[PDB]
Amino acid sequence: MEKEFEQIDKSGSWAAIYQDIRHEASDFPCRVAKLPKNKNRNRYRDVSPFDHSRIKLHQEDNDYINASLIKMEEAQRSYILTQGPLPNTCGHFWEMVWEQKSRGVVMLNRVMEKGSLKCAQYWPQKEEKEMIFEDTNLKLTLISEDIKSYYTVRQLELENLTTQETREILHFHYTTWPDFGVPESPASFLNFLFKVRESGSLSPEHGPVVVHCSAGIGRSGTFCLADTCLLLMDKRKDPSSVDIKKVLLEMRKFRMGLIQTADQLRFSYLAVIEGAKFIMGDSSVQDQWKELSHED
Ligand SMILES: NC(=O)[C@H](Cc1ccc([C@@H]2CC(=O)NS2(=O)=O)cc1)NC(=O)[C@H](Cc1ccccc1)NC(=O)c1ccccc1
Repeated sequence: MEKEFEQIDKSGSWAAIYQDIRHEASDFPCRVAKLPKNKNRNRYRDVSPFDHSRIKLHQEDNDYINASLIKMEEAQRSYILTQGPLPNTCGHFWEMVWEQKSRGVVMLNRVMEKGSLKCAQYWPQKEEKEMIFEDTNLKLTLISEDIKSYYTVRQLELENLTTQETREILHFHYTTWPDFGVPESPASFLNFLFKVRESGSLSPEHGPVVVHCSAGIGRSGTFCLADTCLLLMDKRKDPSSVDIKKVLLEMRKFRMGLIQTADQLRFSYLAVIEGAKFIMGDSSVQDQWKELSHED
Protein backbone atom coordinates (compact mmCIF):
# COMPACT_ATOMS: atom_id res chain seq x y z
CA MET A 1 0.00 0.00 0.00
CA GLU A 2 3.04 2.29 0.33
CA LYS A 3 3.70 2.46 -3.41
CA GLU A 4 0.03 3.40 -3.78
CA PHE A 5 0.37 6.09 -1.13
CA GLU A 6 3.25 7.57 -3.10
CA GLN A 7 1.39 7.24 -6.39
CA ILE A 8 -1.62 9.12 -5.00
CA ASP A 9 0.39 11.77 -3.18
CA LYS A 10 2.54 12.48 -6.27
CA SER A 11 -0.65 12.64 -8.35
CA GLY A 12 -2.59 14.90 -5.99
CA SER A 13 -5.66 12.65 -6.17
CA TRP A 14 -6.87 12.00 -2.61
CA ALA A 15 -10.06 13.97 -3.25
CA ALA A 16 -10.64 11.73 -6.25
CA ILE A 17 -9.90 8.41 -4.55
CA TYR A 18 -12.02 9.49 -1.60
CA GLN A 19 -14.84 10.59 -3.91
CA ASP A 20 -14.74 7.23 -5.69
CA ILE A 21 -15.11 5.60 -2.31
CA ARG A 22 -18.08 7.73 -1.28
CA HIS A 23 -19.77 7.04 -4.60
CA GLU A 24 -19.24 3.28 -4.17
CA ALA A 25 -20.31 3.01 -0.54
CA SER A 26 -23.19 0.74 0.46
CA ASP A 27 -26.69 2.11 0.77
CA PHE A 28 -28.95 0.28 3.19
CA PRO A 29 -32.36 0.91 4.78
CA CYS A 30 -32.36 3.11 7.90
CA ARG A 31 -36.08 2.68 8.58
CA VAL A 32 -36.07 2.50 12.37
CA ALA A 33 -33.69 5.44 12.75
CA LYS A 34 -36.18 7.46 10.65
CA LEU A 35 -39.21 6.38 12.66
CA PRO A 36 -40.98 9.53 13.88
CA LYS A 37 -40.62 8.56 17.58
CA ASN A 38 -36.81 8.45 17.26
CA LYS A 39 -36.23 11.98 15.99
CA ASN A 40 -34.83 13.15 19.33
CA ARG A 41 -32.55 10.08 19.54
CA ASN A 42 -30.63 11.26 16.47
CA ARG A 43 -28.06 14.03 16.78
CA TYR A 44 -27.80 14.50 13.00
CA ARG A 45 -30.51 13.97 10.40
CA ASP A 46 -28.02 12.86 7.77
CA VAL A 47 -26.28 10.25 9.95
CA SER A 48 -28.28 7.16 10.79
CA PRO A 49 -27.49 3.52 11.50
CA PHE A 50 -28.39 0.88 8.92
CA ASP A 51 -31.25 -1.27 10.13
CA HIS A 52 -29.17 -4.40 9.51
CA SER A 53 -26.30 -3.53 11.81
CA ARG A 54 -27.94 -1.12 14.24
CA ILE A 55 -27.55 -1.87 17.95
CA LYS A 56 -30.85 -2.73 19.60
CA LEU A 57 -31.27 -1.82 23.23
CA HIS A 58 -32.86 -4.60 25.28
CA GLN A 59 -36.04 -2.68 26.17
CA GLU A 60 -39.58 -3.16 24.83
CA ASP A 61 -40.37 0.56 25.05
CA ASN A 62 -38.04 1.66 22.29
CA ASP A 63 -34.91 -0.32 21.45
CA TYR A 64 -33.41 2.45 19.33
CA ILE A 65 -30.02 4.11 19.68
CA ASN A 66 -27.92 5.69 16.97
CA ALA A 67 -25.16 3.05 17.01
CA SER A 68 -23.90 0.42 14.54
CA LEU A 69 -22.13 -2.89 14.91
CA ILE A 70 -19.08 -2.99 12.67
CA LYS A 71 -18.28 -6.68 12.45
CA MET A 72 -14.95 -7.12 10.66
CA GLU A 73 -15.03 -10.88 10.11
CA GLU A 74 -11.59 -11.43 8.59
CA ALA A 75 -9.93 -9.17 11.17
CA GLN A 76 -11.89 -10.89 13.94
CA ARG A 77 -12.77 -7.65 15.77
CA SER A 78 -16.03 -5.76 16.35
CA TYR A 79 -16.57 -2.07 17.01
CA ILE A 80 -19.72 -0.18 17.89
CA LEU A 81 -19.64 3.27 16.37
CA THR A 82 -22.23 5.57 17.82
CA GLN A 83 -22.84 9.33 17.90
CA GLY A 84 -21.87 11.49 20.83
CA PRO A 85 -24.85 10.89 23.14
CA LEU A 86 -27.66 13.44 23.49
CA PRO A 87 -28.92 14.78 26.83
CA ASN A 88 -31.84 12.36 26.56
CA THR A 89 -29.83 9.34 25.36
CA CYS A 90 -27.07 9.02 27.99
CA GLY A 91 -28.97 6.32 29.85
CA HIS A 92 -29.41 4.55 26.49
CA PHE A 93 -25.70 4.87 25.77
CA TRP A 94 -24.77 3.16 29.03
CA GLU A 95 -27.57 0.59 28.74
CA MET A 96 -25.90 -0.52 25.51
CA VAL A 97 -22.42 -0.59 27.04
CA TRP A 98 -23.83 -2.80 29.78
CA GLU A 99 -25.98 -4.99 27.55
CA GLN A 100 -23.18 -5.32 24.97
CA LYS A 101 -20.62 -6.15 27.70
CA SER A 102 -18.25 -3.51 26.41
CA ARG A 103 -15.02 -3.02 28.40
CA GLY A 104 -13.89 0.29 26.94
CA VAL A 105 -15.17 3.54 25.46
CA VAL A 106 -13.10 5.55 23.01
CA MET A 107 -14.04 9.21 22.73
CA LEU A 108 -12.26 11.07 19.95
CA ASN A 109 -14.08 14.39 20.41
CA ARG A 110 -14.70 17.19 22.90
CA VAL A 111 -18.05 18.07 24.45
CA MET A 112 -17.78 21.56 22.99
CA GLU A 113 -16.20 22.29 19.61
CA LYS A 114 -16.41 25.45 17.50
CA GLY A 115 -18.51 26.94 20.29
CA SER A 116 -21.20 24.33 19.59
CA LEU A 117 -22.19 21.39 21.81
CA LYS A 118 -21.13 18.22 20.00
CA CYS A 119 -21.81 15.65 22.74
CA ALA A 120 -23.55 15.52 26.14
CA GLN A 121 -21.53 15.24 29.35
CA TYR A 122 -22.30 11.56 29.64
CA TRP A 123 -19.69 10.67 32.25
CA PRO A 124 -19.01 12.20 35.71
CA GLN A 125 -16.12 14.68 35.90
CA LYS A 126 -15.80 14.50 39.68
CA GLU A 127 -15.80 11.26 41.65
CA GLU A 128 -18.10 12.91 44.23
CA LYS A 129 -20.70 13.77 41.58
CA GLU A 130 -21.72 10.33 40.31
CA MET A 131 -24.34 9.97 37.62
CA ILE A 132 -27.63 8.12 37.91
CA PHE A 133 -29.69 7.53 34.82
CA GLU A 134 -33.20 6.96 36.10
CA ASP A 135 -34.52 5.83 32.75
CA THR A 136 -32.16 2.87 32.37
CA ASN A 137 -31.46 2.29 36.06
CA LEU A 138 -27.70 2.66 35.85
CA LYS A 139 -25.13 4.40 38.00
CA LEU A 140 -21.81 5.75 36.80
CA THR A 141 -18.92 6.76 39.04
CA LEU A 142 -15.51 8.19 38.21
CA ILE A 143 -12.91 6.25 40.21
CA SER A 144 -9.72 7.83 38.88
CA GLU A 145 -8.23 9.36 35.78
CA ASP A 146 -4.83 9.70 34.17
CA ILE A 147 -4.55 12.96 32.27
CA LYS A 148 -1.96 13.12 29.53
CA SER A 149 -1.15 15.93 27.11
CA TYR A 150 -3.58 15.04 24.34
CA TYR A 151 -5.77 12.34 25.91
CA THR A 152 -7.18 11.12 29.19
CA VAL A 153 -7.83 7.56 30.36
CA ARG A 154 -10.51 7.27 33.02
CA GLN A 155 -11.50 4.44 35.30
CA LEU A 156 -15.26 4.41 35.74
CA GLU A 157 -17.51 2.06 37.62
CA LEU A 158 -20.74 1.26 35.82
CA GLU A 159 -23.31 -0.23 38.14
CA ASN A 160 -26.56 -1.78 36.94
CA LEU A 161 -28.96 -0.78 39.74
CA THR A 162 -31.41 -3.48 38.65
CA THR A 163 -29.03 -6.44 38.90
CA GLN A 164 -26.84 -4.96 41.63
CA GLU A 165 -23.88 -5.61 39.32
CA THR A 166 -20.66 -3.66 38.97
CA ARG A 167 -18.28 -3.33 36.02
CA GLU A 168 -15.17 -1.24 35.44
CA ILE A 169 -15.24 0.66 32.17
CA LEU A 170 -12.04 2.15 30.80
CA HIS A 171 -12.57 5.52 29.14
CA PHE A 172 -10.17 6.58 26.41
CA HIS A 173 -10.61 10.25 25.55
CA TYR A 174 -8.59 11.69 22.65
CA THR A 175 -8.93 15.43 23.33
CA THR A 176 -6.95 17.06 20.53
CA TRP A 177 -8.45 15.62 17.35
CA PRO A 178 -10.34 18.41 15.59
CA ASP A 179 -13.68 17.86 13.87
CA PHE A 180 -13.11 17.03 10.18
CA GLY A 181 -9.41 17.05 11.04
CA VAL A 182 -6.68 14.52 11.72
CA PRO A 183 -4.48 13.56 14.67
CA GLU A 184 -1.48 15.85 15.21
CA SER A 185 0.75 13.04 13.97
CA PRO A 186 0.86 9.34 13.06
CA ALA A 187 2.80 8.69 16.29
CA SER A 188 0.35 10.55 18.52
CA PHE A 189 -2.52 8.57 17.00
CA LEU A 190 -0.68 5.22 17.07
CA ASN A 191 0.45 5.82 20.61
CA PHE A 192 -3.21 6.31 21.55
CA LEU A 193 -4.53 3.28 19.63
CA PHE A 194 -1.88 1.02 21.12
CA LYS A 195 -2.72 2.52 24.50
CA VAL A 196 -6.23 1.16 23.92
CA ARG A 197 -4.95 -2.22 22.70
CA GLU A 198 -2.73 -2.88 25.74
CA SER A 199 -5.58 -2.44 28.24
CA GLY A 200 -7.43 -5.41 26.78
CA SER A 201 -10.49 -3.39 25.80
CA LEU A 202 -10.28 -4.65 22.20
CA SER A 203 -9.99 -8.32 23.26
CA PRO A 204 -12.63 -10.83 22.02
CA GLU A 205 -13.35 -11.83 25.62
CA HIS A 206 -15.09 -8.49 26.12
CA GLY A 207 -17.95 -7.03 24.16
CA PRO A 208 -17.20 -4.73 21.20
CA VAL A 209 -15.43 -1.50 22.10
CA VAL A 210 -17.69 1.53 21.87
CA VAL A 211 -16.10 4.17 19.70
CA HIS A 212 -17.63 7.57 19.12
CA CYS A 213 -16.99 11.17 18.15
CA SER A 214 -19.85 13.60 17.46
CA ALA A 215 -21.54 11.72 14.62
CA GLY A 216 -19.64 8.50 15.15
CA ILE A 217 -18.31 8.26 11.57
CA GLY A 218 -15.48 10.71 10.89
CA ARG A 219 -12.85 10.37 13.58
CA SER A 220 -14.42 7.08 14.72
CA GLY A 221 -14.21 5.69 11.21
CA THR A 222 -10.57 6.72 11.12
CA PHE A 223 -9.71 5.14 14.43
CA CYS A 224 -11.33 1.90 13.26
CA LEU A 225 -10.04 1.88 9.71
CA ALA A 226 -6.49 2.03 11.06
CA ASP A 227 -7.01 -0.63 13.78
CA THR A 228 -8.66 -3.10 11.38
CA CYS A 229 -6.03 -2.65 8.69
CA LEU A 230 -3.22 -3.33 11.19
CA LEU A 231 -5.08 -6.45 12.31
CA LEU A 232 -5.35 -7.70 8.71
CA MET A 233 -1.72 -7.20 7.77
CA ASP A 234 -0.64 -9.16 10.87
CA LYS A 235 -2.70 -12.25 10.11
CA ARG A 236 -2.33 -12.12 6.33
CA LYS A 237 0.22 -14.33 4.62
CA ASP A 238 1.26 -11.24 2.61
CA PRO A 239 0.99 -7.97 4.60
CA SER A 240 1.18 -6.06 1.31
CA SER A 241 -2.21 -7.34 0.13
CA VAL A 242 -4.25 -5.18 2.56
CA ASP A 243 -6.19 -2.53 0.60
CA ILE A 244 -7.28 0.36 2.84
CA LYS A 245 -9.85 1.62 0.34
CA LYS A 246 -11.36 -1.86 0.14
CA VAL A 247 -11.34 -2.27 3.94
CA LEU A 248 -13.05 1.10 4.30
CA LEU A 249 -15.85 0.14 1.89
CA GLU A 250 -16.31 -3.09 3.85
CA MET A 251 -16.73 -1.02 7.03
CA ARG A 252 -19.25 1.19 5.25
CA LYS A 253 -21.56 -1.77 4.77
CA PHE A 254 -22.15 -1.49 8.56
CA ARG A 255 -22.39 2.31 9.03
CA MET A 256 -22.44 5.26 6.61
CA GLY A 257 -19.86 8.00 6.17
CA LEU A 258 -16.85 6.35 7.85
CA ILE A 259 -13.96 8.80 7.25
CA GLN A 260 -15.30 12.26 6.42
CA THR A 261 -12.54 13.88 4.40
CA ALA A 262 -9.82 12.94 1.93
CA ASP A 263 -7.24 14.16 4.43
CA GLN A 264 -8.46 11.67 7.06
CA LEU A 265 -8.22 8.91 4.42
CA ARG A 266 -4.65 10.00 3.64
CA PHE A 267 -3.82 10.15 7.34
CA SER A 268 -5.22 6.63 7.61
CA TYR A 269 -2.64 5.45 5.07
CA LEU A 270 0.11 7.18 7.08
CA ALA A 271 -1.02 5.56 10.31
CA VAL A 272 -1.30 2.06 8.90
CA ILE A 273 2.01 2.36 7.03
CA GLU A 274 3.85 3.63 10.11
CA GLY A 275 2.01 1.15 12.34
CA ALA A 276 3.14 -1.61 9.98
CA LYS A 277 6.64 -1.35 11.47
CA PHE A 278 5.41 -2.80 14.72
CA ILE A 279 3.26 -5.39 12.97
CA MET A 280 6.18 -6.57 10.82
CA GLY A 281 8.42 -7.39 13.81
CA ASP A 282 10.09 -4.37 15.41
CA SER A 283 9.15 -3.93 19.07
CA SER A 284 11.07 -0.66 19.45
CA VAL A 285 8.79 1.46 17.24
CA GLN A 286 6.01 1.80 19.84
CA ASP A 287 8.39 3.16 22.44
CA GLN A 288 9.46 5.73 19.85
CA TRP A 289 5.84 6.63 19.04
CA LYS A 290 5.23 7.32 22.73
CA GLU A 291 8.32 9.52 22.91
CA LEU A 292 7.08 11.45 19.86
CA SER A 293 3.49 11.73 21.11
CA HIS A 294 4.75 13.82 24.05
CA GLU A 295 1.95 12.64 26.31
CA ASP A 296 3.85 14.37 29.12
N1 LIG B 1 -23.03 16.96 7.31
C1 LIG B 1 -22.66 17.39 8.51
O1 LIG B 1 -21.71 18.13 8.62
C2 LIG B 1 -23.48 16.95 9.70
C3 LIG B 1 -23.14 15.51 10.08
C4 LIG B 1 -21.75 15.36 10.64
C5 LIG B 1 -21.44 15.89 11.96
C6 LIG B 1 -20.09 15.74 12.51
C7 LIG B 1 -19.06 15.05 11.73
C8 LIG B 1 -17.66 14.90 12.32
C9 LIG B 1 -16.53 14.86 11.34
C10 LIG B 1 -15.35 14.18 11.98
O2 LIG B 1 -14.17 14.33 11.63
N2 LIG B 1 -15.66 13.35 12.99
S1 LIG B 1 -17.47 13.38 13.20
O3 LIG B 1 -18.10 13.53 14.72
O4 LIG B 1 -18.17 12.19 12.22
C11 LIG B 1 -19.36 14.52 10.40
C12 LIG B 1 -20.71 14.68 9.85
N3 LIG B 1 -24.90 17.01 9.35
C13 LIG B 1 -25.54 18.12 9.68
O5 LIG B 1 -24.95 19.02 10.26
C14 LIG B 1 -27.01 18.21 9.34
C15 LIG B 1 -27.19 18.56 7.87
C16 LIG B 1 -28.59 18.32 7.37
C17 LIG B 1 -29.63 19.35 7.55
C18 LIG B 1 -30.98 19.12 7.07
C19 LIG B 1 -31.31 17.85 6.39
C20 LIG B 1 -30.29 16.81 6.22
C21 LIG B 1 -28.93 17.05 6.71
N4 LIG B 1 -27.69 19.24 10.14
C22 LIG B 1 -28.49 18.64 11.02
O6 LIG B 1 -28.54 17.41 11.06
C23 LIG B 1 -29.34 19.47 11.98
C24 LIG B 1 -29.61 18.97 13.33
C25 LIG B 1 -30.38 19.79 14.27
C26 LIG B 1 -30.88 21.11 13.86
C27 LIG B 1 -30.64 21.59 12.49
C28 LIG B 1 -29.87 20.77 11.54
